[PDB]
Amino acid sequence: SMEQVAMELRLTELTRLLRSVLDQLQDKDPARIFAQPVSLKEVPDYLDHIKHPMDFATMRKRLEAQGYKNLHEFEEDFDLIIDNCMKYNARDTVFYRAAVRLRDQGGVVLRQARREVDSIG
Repeated sequence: SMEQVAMELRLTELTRLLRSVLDQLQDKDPARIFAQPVSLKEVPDYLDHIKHPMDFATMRKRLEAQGYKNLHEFEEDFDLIIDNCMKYNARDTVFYRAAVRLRDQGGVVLRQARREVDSIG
């Protein structure tokens, strides 16, 4: 149908906006602490601690499959990255501190993305 196409065009545009948001959030992680999944070879017990692992490469694969329906789903995944880190790692670690900084700096980006998504529809 013509509607399914219109729908698909919106998703594609949402995907375009979310790709830009993702690049901006990932620039706030210059140390690349959150770039890839936590290695289960290097942290064999990780899944005993963290039930839903997440990282920026995993979000990108979902993004490019147009697997985010709305900003809320995307934000859920970004929040997993942060929240998993802040549980697994103690307060006095470079990892925990990196998550806090990513959260704080990402807020600005996500604030405007919500306004854009509502605005453009």
